[PDB]
Amino acid sequence: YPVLIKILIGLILGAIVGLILGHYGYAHAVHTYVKPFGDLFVRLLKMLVMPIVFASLVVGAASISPARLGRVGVKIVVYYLLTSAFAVTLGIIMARLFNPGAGIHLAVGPPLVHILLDIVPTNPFGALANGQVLPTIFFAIILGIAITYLMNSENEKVRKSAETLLDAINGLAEAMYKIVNGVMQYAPIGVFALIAYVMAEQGVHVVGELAKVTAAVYVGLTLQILLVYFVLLKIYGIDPISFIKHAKDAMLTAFVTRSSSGTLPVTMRVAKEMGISEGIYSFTLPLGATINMDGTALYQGVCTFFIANALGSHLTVGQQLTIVLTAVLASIGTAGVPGAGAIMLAMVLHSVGLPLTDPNVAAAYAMILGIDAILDMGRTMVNVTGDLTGTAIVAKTE
Amino acid sequence: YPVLIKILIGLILGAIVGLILGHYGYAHAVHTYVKPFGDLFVRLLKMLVMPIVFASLVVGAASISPARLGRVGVKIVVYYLLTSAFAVTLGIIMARLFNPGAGIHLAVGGQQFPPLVHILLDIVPTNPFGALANGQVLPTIFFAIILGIAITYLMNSENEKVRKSAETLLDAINGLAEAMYKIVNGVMQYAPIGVFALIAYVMAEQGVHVVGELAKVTAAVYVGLTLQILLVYFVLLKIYGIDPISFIKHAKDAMLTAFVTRSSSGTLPVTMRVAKEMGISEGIYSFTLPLGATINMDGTALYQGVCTFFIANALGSHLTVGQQLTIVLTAVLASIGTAGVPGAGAIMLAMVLHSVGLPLTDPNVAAAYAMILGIDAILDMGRTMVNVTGDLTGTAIVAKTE
Amino acid sequence: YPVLIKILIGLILGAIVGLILGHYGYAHAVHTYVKPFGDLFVRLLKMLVMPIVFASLVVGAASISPARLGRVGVKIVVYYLLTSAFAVTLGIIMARLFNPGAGIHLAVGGQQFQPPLVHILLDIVPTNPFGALANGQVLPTIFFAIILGIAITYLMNSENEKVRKSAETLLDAINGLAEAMYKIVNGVMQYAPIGVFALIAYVMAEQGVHVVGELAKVTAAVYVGLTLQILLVYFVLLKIYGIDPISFIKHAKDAMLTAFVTRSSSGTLPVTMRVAKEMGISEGIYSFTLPLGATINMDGTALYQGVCTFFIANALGSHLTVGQQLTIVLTAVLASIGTAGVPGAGAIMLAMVLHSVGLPLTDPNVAAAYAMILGIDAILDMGRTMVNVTGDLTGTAIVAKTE
Ligand SMILES: N[C@@H](CC(=O)O)C(=O)O
Ligand SMILES: N[C@@H](CC(=O)O)C(=O)O
Ligand SMILES: N[C@@H](CC(=O)O)C(=O)O
Repeated sequence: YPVLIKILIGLILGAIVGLILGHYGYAHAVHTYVKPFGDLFVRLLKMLVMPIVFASLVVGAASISPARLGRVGVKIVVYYLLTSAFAVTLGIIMARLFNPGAGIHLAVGPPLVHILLDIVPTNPFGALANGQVLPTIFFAIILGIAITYLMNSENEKVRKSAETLLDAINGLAEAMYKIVNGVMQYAPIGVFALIAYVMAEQGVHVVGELAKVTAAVYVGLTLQILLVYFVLLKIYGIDPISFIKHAKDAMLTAFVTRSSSGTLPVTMRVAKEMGISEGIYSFTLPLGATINMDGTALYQGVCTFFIANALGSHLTVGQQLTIVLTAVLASIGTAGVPGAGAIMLAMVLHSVGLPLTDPNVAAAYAMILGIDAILDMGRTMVNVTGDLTGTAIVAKTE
Repeated sequence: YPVLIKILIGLILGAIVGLILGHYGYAHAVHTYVKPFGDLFVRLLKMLVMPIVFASLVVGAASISPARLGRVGVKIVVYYLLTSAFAVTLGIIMARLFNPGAGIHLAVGGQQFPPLVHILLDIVPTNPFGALANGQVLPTIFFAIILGIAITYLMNSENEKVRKSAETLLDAINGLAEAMYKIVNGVMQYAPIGVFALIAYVMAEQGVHVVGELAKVTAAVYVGLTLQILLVYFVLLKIYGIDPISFIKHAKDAMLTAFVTRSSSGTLPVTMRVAKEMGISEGIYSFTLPLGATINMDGTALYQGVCTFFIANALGSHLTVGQQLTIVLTAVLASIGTAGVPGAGAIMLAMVLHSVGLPLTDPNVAAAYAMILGIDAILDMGRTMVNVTGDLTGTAIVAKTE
Repeated sequence: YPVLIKILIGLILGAIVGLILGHYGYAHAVHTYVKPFGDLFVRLLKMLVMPIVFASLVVGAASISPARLGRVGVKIVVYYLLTSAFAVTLGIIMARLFNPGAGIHLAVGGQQFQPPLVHILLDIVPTNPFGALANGQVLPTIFFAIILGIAITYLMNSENEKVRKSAETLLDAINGLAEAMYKIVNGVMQYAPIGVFALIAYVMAEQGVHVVGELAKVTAAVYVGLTLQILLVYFVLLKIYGIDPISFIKHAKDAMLTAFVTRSSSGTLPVTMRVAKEMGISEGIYSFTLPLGATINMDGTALYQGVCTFFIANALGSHLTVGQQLTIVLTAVLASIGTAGVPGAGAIMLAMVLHSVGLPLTDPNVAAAYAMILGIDAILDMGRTMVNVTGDLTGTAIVAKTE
């Protein structure tokens, strides 16, 4: 086989092979035969997430405890908020440029505090065994700091055993990085199969008003990359073209998997092999995979308008900053799983005063939901790109 | 900030600030705003339990396998049974002294609804990873000992490759164990806020209900819990030559945590660090302390003795002029059966009631039992603190014998 | 105490003490008193499975990555398929020799109820290795343990020696745990005599006092087929490969007896792996082939199902197709692979081979005869499981000597 631009060869062919097959009613032919090969690829990547996230972040607390972590924390969080606040606003502009909703809608027919407290796991083993990335992040930092403190103990028996544990954890972290290299050998077949399904199932439904909303989303996602990331990398001195060259693997994976969390092992390997320290990326990237959802903010901003246009609400000629605010909250609230943005979109809809209980909102929401995997691909790719852009920026600041 | 007597400054202030706010109907205000801070403290301690308990016991199986473990096991178990058997008897006396139940258990209508061998067999885990991932302190204890013993045997093998790789594993386990202790030092900095907020809740909620006959039962419990410490612990430590006043000085942190948390199990990280930092060997404390967090419930045994009487007095049963040793026996059984979670003693009280012959099906027993349950957290605090103190006392005594 | 033939002293005594007690209506006396001591034994062995399987296979990827694992894999899989294909055919021959089903399956009324294949192959790759470990799940663990071990070997040859040190550290700790579990199975086998005694004591005093008449005919059919699987297949196949069959039994005694009395192929795994270790097989071979065999290679199940399909077909008077009973041969292989290392699943997986011959559990006379077999299932499971485990060791030994 040639280079690993065979992902592109599988992507273009898979889009064509898919899109054609689904038009001829063979949606279930692709699902029953091609999709399992795409699922295996996701299966392999999900596997690596839990070890790689924990193990790299424990070794991630090699760097200065007060600063770095403290500084990099505030830095990355401030970055994350501002990018998501910009992302929805850009989606609003796209939903005022394109006007997705002339026709009358088809046919008819969490305690917050108890979320913050849930960042602290009550069983680190239980958290590890149950996915649960955010609680793992917390424990891994707390452990990693403790180990560093133990290594400066006057007692050299504690210093030995603390260094021992840290190595064994590092060995495991380093092992998962060697595996993501290997799992990327299957990627072209996995990529091929994954867009093959989405095109041959939801792609043959991107017609009419649904094409208008998808056009509004994707051009907003393109303008997110160019107007925000490409600009923001340029101001920070980091070459935007060398950035995409290095981030190509994680972007394509994020686009195809639609799982920000599932793309994490290949995102962290990209950050490793672009010369960022485990001190920065072991913290920023998993956090970004749960908290920074830029393409979701844009997706929600342009979808709140879709429904409000499809019902004929004026969308408050003034107070659509309620969307902007709430879409940031929804972005953070959104999971790194490959569907949650459409589910979380419900929260920004009740913010604008149109609940899914009114059967005509539900009618238009069900119409958006039919092409969600199409919208998810580009949205997720931007979600991951936002994470890497933020990491690269903050890693240069430090 | 001053010293870590800011726990006391946070305890007194919290009990006052709570007590007042709850009297003025702001029980839900405290619950929505103050309680989460006390919950964070609990979250943080719960976090450390599983790793600290497993890892320290594996390293704790450094001591002599046949003895220590063997000898220490029998010693602590014999100790645990006797303290508990005393604790109930002391609670019976307190319930004959104070007479909690002159009035007829008023309203009626608000009712409530283990195979023993399939309990012993459950000490052996079928999946140690599963055990660790699922709480389950007891099966973990079992496995951690078996592993730690296997490691010691492995290090004395003629094959030095097996010796090197075993010694490696033991260190990494110790590294983790040691790391968790460093963390409990950190999480204790939050303790004052955590304490403040936790009594702020209980006082502002069930405290403003400790009135009348419920005050009489509370008095009887607490004076019993006081008399457990002085008559049993302070005496038993004194006879074993360990200084009782130097004992409390060291146990201050664990005792206060246990009281405020009400989780015997959740207080374990701070109890074990108190055992470490009073110079007991991991060989002893890594075994006796988590075991005592599940098997040794002294303050529960007392609570159950005095509450069996409250109910029997509220219904006017004679509480068998003679055979209330059935309580004494069954309360020990209930104590052992009780969990280190912060409610179970009230739940387990049901077992000693059916022993005396008054089930929760009779809706007048159920009426009295529901009244006790209304001030349970108030009773749970003192009860849990005494629960944990018994663990340390036992460890100190047994450690000194060995 | 004497030697570790105290297992036999406990087995013989337990079979007798049981068989007597269950005849005198004390089935529940044995269950409530003797069975917990047998259960403790099982409990203890189950405990070691997950750590020993994971850790030994990670260290097991010490051997050559492309070959060994690749070669041993194809070899053992090919071995497994051919032994299972022969096993059912042998059971067919036993079910034609003995004729289990002359009387009409009397009593009607005790009915039972009526996996997506691709969504099984994909499940071999775990989405959370910790979850996998914490949930039993031997097969996803096998996949991850290999991938991890191979990654470590690659990491130790890296030009960066910080990555080489930390990787060697991890490998050692894992080996430390692997080795620890082996020392433990040495100990848990001291309890085995009491465990064995109590376990057959139950089965004999409960299902043994029911092995009478037609059910004794079907039991006789099974056990003579299991014996001929040992003598005609294993004893022969070891002899062709040069490995001494009598020295093989001498060493495999501990794993065989355990497997027999436990009926859990998976639960016998620590004692099967320690037998393979102390007969001098490399962890590269046995740490891969034995846990795979305890999930894929069910030879005694294949035989059990072949002879049980015939039992129900004879009981209903179906001619069992004078020609196409290779449908059973094929499907019993698939049912063997499908069968779990749990101590009862072979009777449950027998339902699949019955629908392959066209006689479902919905028909109230099939469900009557199936429930009759089910009543003596543990008697059949003992010999079946022991042969299941024997097949794993035989293959491991043959494939190890090939490599
Ligand atoms: N697929 C997105 C979530 C979403 O669809 O909003 C992600 O994981 O980033
Ligand atoms: N919460 C107490 C048990 C009880 O309430 O009886 C403890 O764990 O010590
Ligand atoms: N108990 C058997 C399975 C079966 O009953 O077929 C085994 O694991 O080997």
